[PDB]
Amino acid sequence: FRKMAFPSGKVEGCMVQVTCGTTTLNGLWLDDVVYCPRHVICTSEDMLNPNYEDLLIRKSNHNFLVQAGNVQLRVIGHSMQNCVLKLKVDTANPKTPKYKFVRIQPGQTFSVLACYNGSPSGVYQCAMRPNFTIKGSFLNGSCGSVGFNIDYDCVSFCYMHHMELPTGVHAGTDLEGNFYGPFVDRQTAQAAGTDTTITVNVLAWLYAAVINGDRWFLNRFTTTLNDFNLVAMKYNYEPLTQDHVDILGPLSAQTGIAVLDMCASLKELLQNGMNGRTILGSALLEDEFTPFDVVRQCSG
Amino acid sequence: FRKMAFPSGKVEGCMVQVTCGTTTLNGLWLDDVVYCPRHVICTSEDMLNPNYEDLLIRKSNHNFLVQAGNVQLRVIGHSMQNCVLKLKVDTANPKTPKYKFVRIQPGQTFSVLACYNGSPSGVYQCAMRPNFTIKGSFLNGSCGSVGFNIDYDCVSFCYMHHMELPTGVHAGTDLEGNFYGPFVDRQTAQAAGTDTTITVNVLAWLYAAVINGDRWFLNRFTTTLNDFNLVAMKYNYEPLTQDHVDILGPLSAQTGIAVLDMCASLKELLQNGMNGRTILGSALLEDEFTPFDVVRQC
Ligand SMILES: *[C@@H](O)[C@H](C[C@@H]1CCNC1=O)NC(=O)[C@H](CC(C)C)NC(=O)OCC(C)(C)Oc1ccc(F)cc1
Repeated sequence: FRKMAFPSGKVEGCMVQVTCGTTTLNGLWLDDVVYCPRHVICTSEDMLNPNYEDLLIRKSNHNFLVQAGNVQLRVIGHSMQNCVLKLKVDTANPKTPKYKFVRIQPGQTFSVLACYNGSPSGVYQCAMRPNFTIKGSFLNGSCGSVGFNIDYDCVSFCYMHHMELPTGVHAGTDLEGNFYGPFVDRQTAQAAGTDTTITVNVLAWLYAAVINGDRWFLNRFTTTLNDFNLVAMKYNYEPLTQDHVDILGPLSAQTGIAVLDMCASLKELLQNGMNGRTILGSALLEDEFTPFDVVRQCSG
Repeated sequence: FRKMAFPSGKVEGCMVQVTCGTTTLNGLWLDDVVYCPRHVICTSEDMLNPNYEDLLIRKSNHNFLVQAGNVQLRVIGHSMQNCVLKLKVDTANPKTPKYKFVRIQPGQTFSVLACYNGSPSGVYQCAMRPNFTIKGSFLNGSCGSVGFNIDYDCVSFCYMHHMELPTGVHAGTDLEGNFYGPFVDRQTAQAAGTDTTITVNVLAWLYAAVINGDRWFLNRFTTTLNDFNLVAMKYNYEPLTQDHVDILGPLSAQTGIAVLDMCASLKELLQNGMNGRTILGSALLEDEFTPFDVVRQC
């Protein structure tokens, strides 16, 4: 198994650059609106505790330089929605895909199109950690790069990049501008919650192992969801939700292994360790493949 | 540190579907030519010992169905170049990027756009193994998916997918239709030569781990180039050349760790192991990042 990103072309066709003064970051051009992080209006002096509302009142449409490549897009309105700026432009993007804005849950994966100056540089798969950070590869100038999933013709945008935390992990918002996690767009001291292991994804991984014939860890027992959750927390695993149980449905049906029976197998692995054994050729349990990722690869 | 693929849009706009009889795979549509694996012209009974020139002379332009989305492209000509079929169509692709065809060297990396029925499905980074296989993720119908690198505006196509081996690794050709490795496009179980580990890439990745503040594997020892290479060969690592040392200069400068010092750290890891420890998340030494890959992402 490997991290596989979605093809990025439908998102590449939406990337632009947005500049205020000397600050350039990326924006997302859909129909006649460009979405970008509101901290584009900050000077270095405003970043420690910006008054975004006061900073925005000082701005006019003609202060925003929006470019697709070297071609300027004229701004005809502006507004702030939580931590994102929305710039109305006079041209509808002809490459606008079918799209929606979604707010994902921890554990869910998405593709990131890393961009600098409106130009895409790379694409890679990210997992939203339970502490609402991602382990991106984001340099200066990457803000406004987005994360997405593609289903049929439809791009679901779920992430827009805003900042790096002291530990090197990354934080951002959904496309309505609401941060994931307890972070704020100020250049202040912020730390992530201690991270935990994404249980639903480990279970997906165990299902993948079973599909591929590697099933030594299956046992004759079961558990309740509550009993499993109380044990899992003692090993720094996330508790399962009802939604987690539901999204394991398809893999449970494909293997005939009830979700709670797999939980009992995982509980035994946590309590007894691997005893020098491997699963899918690894003594480490993987937690960045979702149930959908596993189906995406195993079955095509 | 993240494996990062090139943005795939310039290649997505070239993918089409090619069908012959009951066989469907992907093709690459550049200007007015579609490139695809020639085994699309095979049936079940053909796959075992296909005399491709014989099978092809018995085909007409009209036996080839090419679809770009919902639109059928009329084939007005065909030819074979090694293991690739070239179908001339009456329409030019306006989305054809600036491109070239290159043959890559073992140890080099590229992005794969995996496709099914002419539709892009996923993108990921691969390395050409020293034994000329690739560790891909390819399923039924993935043939004709391509691998590529992008430099500025220019797409360098280096790989077209043809087959899976019994071990689960993959084999294919350059865009001139010559296989990488000793493989043949017949429906037989084929083994590769013994694989080895790409040493210059492991060193690049260790330098990456250091840059990201991870240096538990470092040491004060050093080694000569020849003595390192003796140990490498013993562990089925590829030789490290002076060109490789030179190529690693920038990473050496940035971290202030001489290449041969990092060679001494790798030698220790080979002889002793990781003793449970991990490097950049991995229990294993990673060898599919090139020096250029590490830099580009730093
Ligand atoms: C694309 O047409 C397809 C891609 C394969 C399918 C699954 N994963 C892939 O990468 N190519 C082939 O199926 C290829 C066609 C030949 C004409 C070159 N053959 C192939 O990949 O065979 C797979 C294999 C596992 C080797 O199956 C076996 C065939 C014969 C045997 F004796 C034993 C196994």
